Amino acid sequence: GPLGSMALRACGLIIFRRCLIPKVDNNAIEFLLLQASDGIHHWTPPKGHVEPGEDDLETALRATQEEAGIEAGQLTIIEGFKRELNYVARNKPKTVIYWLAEVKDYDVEIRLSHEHQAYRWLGLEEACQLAQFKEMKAALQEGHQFLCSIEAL
Ligand SMILES: Nc1ncnc2c1ncn2[C@@H]1O[C@H](COP(=O)(O)OP(=O)(O)OP(=O)(O)O)[C@@H](O)[C@H]1O
Repeated sequence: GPLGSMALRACGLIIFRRCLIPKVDNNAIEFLLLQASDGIHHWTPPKGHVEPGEDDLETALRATQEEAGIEAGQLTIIEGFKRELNYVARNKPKTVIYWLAEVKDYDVEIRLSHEHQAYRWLGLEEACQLAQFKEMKAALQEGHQFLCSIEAL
């Protein structure tokens, strides 16, 4: 079979819980993270495998509720921000698109999948500390960077 599709299409959701008012005027926003069920036990947001016929954000949305139980209706996908991570995992480059999302519930339900055994809620520093992977450290980095350029929507 003469393959023609280069790399694998993926889509994740960079979730962030926005608190009411600021505390120490430093932090305020958090990020949802899902620890891998094996390997290096790295922490990454709900990423899915978007199909050519499937939508980009949807794959990231479904993956959210699939690997976190939270759907677009339970969060808030911020528009204007879009970045994808390209890298060959086992032996195939996966393109992971990331969208900023804010869960309406602070204690929102967290329904993970087989691909995730645990999750966490941390800011940029921590989300970056766990997501040792530079690519992710950036996704979460730009997230807070962009959101800080908006207002609330
Ligand atoms: N940002 C990244 N850049 C490059 N490689 C990464 C990045 N994040 C994770 N990886 C690695 O890429 C691989 C992705 O795992 P795999 O392709 O097996 O996905 P998966 O099937 O979604 O995961 P799982 O086995 O846990 O179900 C792992 O070895 C992981 O450590």
